[PDB]
Amino acid sequence: XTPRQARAARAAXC
Ligand SMILES: *Cc1cccc(-c2cccc(C*)c2)c1
Repeated sequence: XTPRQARAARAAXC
């Protein structure tokens, strides 16, 4: 994946 999940993952490095 969702818009949040994708950004959250990006912010973490996943
Ligand atoms: C595509 C996806 C599915 C589940 C969880 C995540 C995710 C979200 C935040 C951080 C990380 C490392 C992974 C992504």
